[PDB]
Amino acid sequence: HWGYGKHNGPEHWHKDFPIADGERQSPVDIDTKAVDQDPALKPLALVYGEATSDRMVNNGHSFNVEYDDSEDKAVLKDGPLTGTYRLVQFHFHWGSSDDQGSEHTVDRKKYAAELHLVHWNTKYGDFGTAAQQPDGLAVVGVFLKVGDANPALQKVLDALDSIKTEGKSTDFPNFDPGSLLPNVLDYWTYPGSLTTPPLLESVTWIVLKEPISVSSQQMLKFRTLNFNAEGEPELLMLANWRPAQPLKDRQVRGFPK
Ligand SMILES: [Zn+2]
Repeated sequence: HWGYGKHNGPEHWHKDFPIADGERQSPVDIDTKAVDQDPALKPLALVYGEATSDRMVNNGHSFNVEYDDSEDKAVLKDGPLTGTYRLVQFHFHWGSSDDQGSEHTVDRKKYAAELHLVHWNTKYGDFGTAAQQPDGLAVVGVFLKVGDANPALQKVLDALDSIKTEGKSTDFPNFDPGSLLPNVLDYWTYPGSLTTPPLLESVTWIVLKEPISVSSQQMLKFRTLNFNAEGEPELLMLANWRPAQPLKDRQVRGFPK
């Protein structure tokens, strides 16, 4: 089973998921001086006022905050997109020290962590159907820059002791995903993939230019999670980031430039 260890990690995923070596894989490094403007791009609309969080779950690879996506309660529109994309869950990637852990990088700079807000196009009826299509998924990436402690983030981290091990979940109502956004929604966008197997090439990436904050102490809490289930030897979730992949024949575009 794939993971982030020496034998089963990113370098090896290509063996069981050869699309790892595909034409539109994520993440990438964003070489900012190679970014194009495009007047067709719009401001991002993150319509999250009605969001209804459900629960938090350790899936053996990260933890997800899942949302009720049965109707348009927390949706993503505009930016580079056409149509409505519903928020299904968010999750994070991090590393084993503060100097690394983001999946996307900006002129080779790694941040301590990265938030992924995963959305699917209503045209496809549900997440699994949408994940098979080039315009099916849209993921908003937000960097966590080590600095000040973040109170909104701490509400998530306060629940982590309840989901230490794979398979555990905890109820998690009333969490406003907009509370994990920077004040400015400037972004980069490119066509890419999910960053975990099966690495499907169905994602319009929207990476926000401005990070949100996290403290060094807060980063410790991520790394208390376990990849293993309860009763198995403790495999700490010290790092769960895929490194930057080659951009190949794609163009990153930026809004407002
Ligand atoms: Zn992710």
